[PDB]
Amino acid sequence: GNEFEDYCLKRELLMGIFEMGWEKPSPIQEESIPIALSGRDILARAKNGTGKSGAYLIPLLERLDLKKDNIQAMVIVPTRELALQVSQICIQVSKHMGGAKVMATTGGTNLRDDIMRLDDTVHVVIATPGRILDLIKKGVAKVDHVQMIVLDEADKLLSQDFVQIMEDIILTLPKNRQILLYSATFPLSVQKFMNSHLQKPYEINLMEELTLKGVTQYYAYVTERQKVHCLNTLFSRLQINQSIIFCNSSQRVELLAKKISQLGYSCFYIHAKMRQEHRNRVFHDFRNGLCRNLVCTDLFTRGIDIQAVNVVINFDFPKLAETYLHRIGRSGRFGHLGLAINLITYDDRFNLKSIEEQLGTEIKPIPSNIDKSLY
Repeated sequence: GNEFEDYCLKRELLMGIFEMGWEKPSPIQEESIPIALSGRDILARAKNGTGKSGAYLIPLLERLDLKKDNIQAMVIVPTRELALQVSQICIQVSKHMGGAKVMATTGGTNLRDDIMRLDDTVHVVIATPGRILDLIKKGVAKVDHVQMIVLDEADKLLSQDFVQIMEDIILTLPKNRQILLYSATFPLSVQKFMNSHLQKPYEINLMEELTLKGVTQYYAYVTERQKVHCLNTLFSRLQINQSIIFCNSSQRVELLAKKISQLGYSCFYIHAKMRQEHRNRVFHDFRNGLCRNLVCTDLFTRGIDIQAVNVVINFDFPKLAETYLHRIGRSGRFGHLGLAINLITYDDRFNLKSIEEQLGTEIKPIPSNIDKSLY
């Protein structure tokens, strides 16, 4: 089996642990511990039942260099209720660590006494956003030495109430700070934060969930009459194995399918106004590479789990972001450098940017010369 000692931790820490009753690591600990000690950022799905407290404290305490009096680690939580819960544990785990100062400051603890307390050495901070940001901006909390930060129940930390706070706090930190994210759900805000800040994050319990991981995204300013020409060029310039095209209606799907089959290109097509046994047959055939290009509406409900698809095109641009994500994204099981292109009209601009921001990613205009290595 697998044991704590295998991770190579400090004696004082292992004892501190053992004294808690933690004889063997839980799966989440087994997942996150050895990854965190390697420096890799973490994006993890886990229930609000902590649980995950021990998962990110152990590696956090281990990274500490106690010969340094600066703050080196932080842990952000939504409620004051949880700050105590985590802090108490962190203390009880680090009891044999010599001079490990843990500070737990929320909007429920007296501000003044905490302003005071911070004039002394503190390594680990455990705070709610509103308070910690307050402490940082005043200058009391010296954070230019942090090497690790933890978002516990980030779904709540990234809500509209706390999102900007949380955003500002990172700006104060080093550009290379290790971030460990733990959340119960995985809405789009978490996706913003992921794509905005985290760097090559090891994913825990995120199979069967969509991300733009590996995907290069572009956008062209083109009108309805001009679209087909742009597409024609794209078929003529891009190095495509298999592609997929999306349109906003079965009508246009057909109309387009006939239009591109006229220019000397080969394609199949499917839509909602078909029969199940039919679409399954066409898709099955397209899966076996009996054609290069597929035309379709939003059908699958799944991620596009086809390896050979190296280009996705939004002939018609969507309104909702989740839709875009469903078309573009992959399920974490399939990570290939696929390409994504968005033919965009005037009616679509405010949706190009609103989506760009909503997923917290960057959609750059098309270069005449697209790096083949990119896909």
